[PDB]
Amino acid sequence: NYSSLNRAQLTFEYLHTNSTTHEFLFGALAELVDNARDADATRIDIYAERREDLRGGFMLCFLDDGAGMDPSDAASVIQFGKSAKRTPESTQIGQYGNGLKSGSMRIGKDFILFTKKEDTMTCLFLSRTFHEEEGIDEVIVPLPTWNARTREPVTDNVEKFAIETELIYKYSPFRTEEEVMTQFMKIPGDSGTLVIIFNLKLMDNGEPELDIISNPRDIQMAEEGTKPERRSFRAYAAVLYIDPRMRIFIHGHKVQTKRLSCCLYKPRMYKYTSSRFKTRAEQEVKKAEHVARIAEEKAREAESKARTLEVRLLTRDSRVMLRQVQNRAITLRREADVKKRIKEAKQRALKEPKELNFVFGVNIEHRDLDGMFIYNCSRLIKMYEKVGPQLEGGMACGGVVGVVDVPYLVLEPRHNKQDFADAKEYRHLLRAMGEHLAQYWKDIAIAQRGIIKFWDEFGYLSANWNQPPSSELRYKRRRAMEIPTTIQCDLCLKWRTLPFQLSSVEKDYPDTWVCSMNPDPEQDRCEASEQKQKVPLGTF
Amino acid sequence: TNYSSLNRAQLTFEYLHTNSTTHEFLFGALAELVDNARDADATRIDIYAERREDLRGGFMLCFLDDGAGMDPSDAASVIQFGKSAKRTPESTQIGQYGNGLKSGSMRIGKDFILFTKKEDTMTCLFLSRTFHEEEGIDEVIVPLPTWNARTREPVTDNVEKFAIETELIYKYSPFRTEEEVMTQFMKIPGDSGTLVIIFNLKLMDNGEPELDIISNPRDIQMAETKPERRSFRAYAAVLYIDPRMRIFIHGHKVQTKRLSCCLYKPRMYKYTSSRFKTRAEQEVKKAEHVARIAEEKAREAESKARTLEVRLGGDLTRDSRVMLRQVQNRAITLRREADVKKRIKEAKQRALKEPKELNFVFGVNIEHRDLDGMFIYNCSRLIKMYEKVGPQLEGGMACGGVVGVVDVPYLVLEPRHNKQDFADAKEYRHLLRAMGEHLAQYWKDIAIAQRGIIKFWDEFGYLSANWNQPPSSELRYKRRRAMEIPTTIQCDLCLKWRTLPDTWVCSMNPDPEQDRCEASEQKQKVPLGTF
Ligand SMILES: Nc1ncnc2c1ncn2[C@@H]1O[C@H](COP(=O)(O)OP(=O)(O)NP(=O)(O)O)[C@@H](O)[C@H]1O
Ligand SMILES: Nc1ncnc2c1ncn2[C@@H]1O[C@H](COP(=O)(O)OP(=O)(O)NP(=O)(O)O)[C@@H](O)[C@H]1O
Ligand SMILES: [Mg+2]
Ligand SMILES: [Mg+2]
Ligand SMILES: [Zn+2]
Ligand SMILES: [Zn+2]
Repeated sequence: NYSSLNRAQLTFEYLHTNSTTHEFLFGALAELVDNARDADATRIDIYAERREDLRGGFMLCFLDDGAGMDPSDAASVIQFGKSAKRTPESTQIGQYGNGLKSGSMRIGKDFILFTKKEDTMTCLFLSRTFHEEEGIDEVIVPLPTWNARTREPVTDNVEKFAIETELIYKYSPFRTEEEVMTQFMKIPGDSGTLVIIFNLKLMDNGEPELDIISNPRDIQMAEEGTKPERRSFRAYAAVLYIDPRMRIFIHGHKVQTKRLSCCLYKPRMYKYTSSRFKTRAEQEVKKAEHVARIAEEKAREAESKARTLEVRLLTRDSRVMLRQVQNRAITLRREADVKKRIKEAKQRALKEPKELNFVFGVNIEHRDLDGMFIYNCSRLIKMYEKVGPQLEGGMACGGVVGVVDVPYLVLEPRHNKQDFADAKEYRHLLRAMGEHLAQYWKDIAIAQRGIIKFWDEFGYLSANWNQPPSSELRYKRRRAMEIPTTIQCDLCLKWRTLPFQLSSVEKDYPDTWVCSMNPDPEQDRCEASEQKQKVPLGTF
Repeated sequence: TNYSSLNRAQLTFEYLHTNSTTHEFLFGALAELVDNARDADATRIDIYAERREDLRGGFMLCFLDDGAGMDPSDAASVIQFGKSAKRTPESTQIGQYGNGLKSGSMRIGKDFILFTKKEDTMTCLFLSRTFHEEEGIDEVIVPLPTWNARTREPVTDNVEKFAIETELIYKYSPFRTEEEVMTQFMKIPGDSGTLVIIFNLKLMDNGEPELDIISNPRDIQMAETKPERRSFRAYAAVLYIDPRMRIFIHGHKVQTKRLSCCLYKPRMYKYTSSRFKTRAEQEVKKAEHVARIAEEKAREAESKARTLEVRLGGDLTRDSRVMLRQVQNRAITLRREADVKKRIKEAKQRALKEPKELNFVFGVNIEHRDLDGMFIYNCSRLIKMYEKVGPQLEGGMACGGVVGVVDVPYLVLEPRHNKQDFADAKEYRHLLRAMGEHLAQYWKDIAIAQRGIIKFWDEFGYLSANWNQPPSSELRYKRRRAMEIPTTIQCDLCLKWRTLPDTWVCSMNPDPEQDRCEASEQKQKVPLGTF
């Protein structure tokens, strides 16, 4: 019994410490978007709610229709490091048990979260304002739960519930039970979550870091020196995931999420055999083989004992002791059989090709927006990273975008999910990408016809590399014929391609598009199987 | 109200790993522990290996300092994540986030055990992830036993607890008996100091430790390019802009240095920072509001005291008397509170009139022309190195070889979580541009073109055509280079920095004015340039 011993504890100032991991502010917002994706949301709405009485003048709200949280899931939010996602073979992005807390506290002083699942609804309130006003150095978190149908309190301690809710009514943006219930009503389905960050951080000039006024369909950094994804959250959100499904809306307006590899001229894929991937997968199998073997030894020991003890023995004493070893044998056999299945699954996975897929294509719409985009378990970590020939002063590989998805066995992310924890191996990957890039440039052979004429044809008349291509009617169409338009159905979440349509070059597409708007007979119903847009194979 | 029934946020075992992922640069994890020794006023830190083939990686990494140490309550606050007494106004401590020892140690190894002594106590703090894994503990449980430094009796309010704590140490730590633990405490020889031992070190895929102490037995190298990114001896030498604390690796002194003293024709440019000014102005306006409120409170309480005295005038009762002193003393306390705040307001007002300037220093690295660029310190601590700025961002020889140094106060920039970057990238980028413009000016000012840039480098013995190769080692070029760089050296005894016209001490100096440890320390006279 260790109950008397000292525990490590969190103090109030740690919330700030933790938040300093995010220099890139959009990386803090990404943590909340990641959590919605991980909860299987089909949509997330990121929107502002004007509140002149709160610091920065609005609250930033993240509303998803994912799985939500029951009361124990909600309580675990404040167990720093706790993540039910951290399982071997995770394709969830979350693994460190920190993102919501590091991200929210970078963005604002306070947050309040509402979540609904099955028959309960829970509020989690993290108020640094309360802590400062009352001189609290611990981290104290109100966590009231109500019945989702009756709205009655669900609590073991009515005095605690009254203190919890009064703290919410005193310090949060919602000053009555009725105002709180209005927030729970914004989660219209059976389940979902609403995170509201408020008292937003200010710049020196007293204005918020986030500008939602300049473009009321966007969230921008309040300050072109910058790539679009570093100043426009609409741009960043579109490419945050390599395989988007979840729809994203900003201030009610759909984000045109995209697969970068489908937005490029003449995409090509190269398989890179990864010695780390294979080495590490082998070591994982060996660990699981060991674990399974030891569990089998222990089960066989207990099974032997049950056999031998039974023959040796009927008093009630001997009956109870025989059953105790018989049940122990049964328990250990079931555990040994579970470890065996884990090991066998890992053995099967080991035989899959241990390769990374590099995809390259030319960004003819914005040739200055080039370099490598490096994803980790499908989540964007690094963008616009120049490699190989791009590191020289040349036109060689100018305009080429590269994409790769790196599994957790090959690389894990830093604390802020904007870098890689193993710099040596990351640099090795960049070197390999650079070599394959050079091969790509040979394989499309622009030198054959020239580069001065290639770019001229898509409307790049200026000698200013970073100037946009011509806007005229012939050049827009010429670029449009090379990159098929793809679009996601708002109903079924399938991705579809649209045949070129000269009447469609003039416009873009509304907040809604559905499969039955498609003119291709082969993909005009939600029922038509999703066609995988496939990338020709190159060799290095 | 009373909040005792309300939920608290808590730390779980896995968070120790999460926190450690901040340190991609492994030497930055080691630097956290060096910082703590510096902050504790250590005059010496020994970073050394103790061989232990039974522990993962084959050795334990030890950090032994002669700093102030920790009393038992100081030691207990180590595991209060975020707690930092160092977080004070005009704090010149590196520590501010209440995290570094925990993030750094858990990047380097699985487990650590710390021994510390201060006055008549000595405390062990044991963070064993091996224990947590073996017994399936999901909280973070930390033995913290204290003994009397002189008698070696336990100092504990709960002997049952103390027995459990020490039994955990003897079971899981590198030291299996009380005698072995006492041996570690005895490695702190003075009245105070701290020994941090990190063990079960992380391994690479090939089963070798990340830290290579074999290739060079006087160094700690990365087992895998700027010297400071592979040699800890190199990195430690430039970790602080104003080194005093001596650093030893495996018992061998590190030649710490002030980068501005190692360069040809160093020059200083003062840069007026609007950010610095505005933030200082706001820190004052806050202090003046705080002193204002306190004054009005004191003035009301003094008024009440006076009025109650005239009203009670003529009352003999014990009651009226005791009550009159409750009010009088309350007035006295508020007055002293108001006066203290008024003093801090005044001190911030005085500091506001100091110049709000950053000092950029540039000089030419004639010994190693390819090791150039800017070194950016934050309250004396190195954050970024070899950062190219201004004309260095071109493919030219202009400003090639120039090293720049600046110390940036917390008011202007604060560090990221891992102290290897800056929290405000916009402001950092602005600083780099300003440094670039001043670098161009420095280059004009030393007039390397008056003599010819090619001939300048020839004279110091750069025979080779490729920028990367070192200059010639012939004797005439060695002396040509050395003659341009004064020799500065630190006394092993008194810690002062000296100039001259291994072990070294003040009395070895031929300068009769610096030839004794009690002679006053001379300041670097870096000449001033203008933008
Ligand atoms: N929108 C959401 N819907 C459902 N569950 C959520 C949501 N946001 C947070 N959670 C839960 O809160 C837990 C902790 O969140 P978080 O602090 O992001 O750490 P994590 O998501 O587990 N891993 P990481 O984010 O990598 O540190 C998650 O594991 C989820 O169980
Ligand atoms: N070698 C040491 N000597 C004396 N005190 C120490 C030592 N190492 C750690 N401490 C104490 O432990 C506390 C926590 O250290 P640490 O975890 O490094 O946080 P910090 O140094 O306060 N600030 P930061 O390092 O910026 O997170 C310090 O504030 C000191 O009080
Ligand atoms: Mg997460
Ligand atoms: Mg520290
Ligand atoms: Zn559809
Ligand atoms: Zn001396």
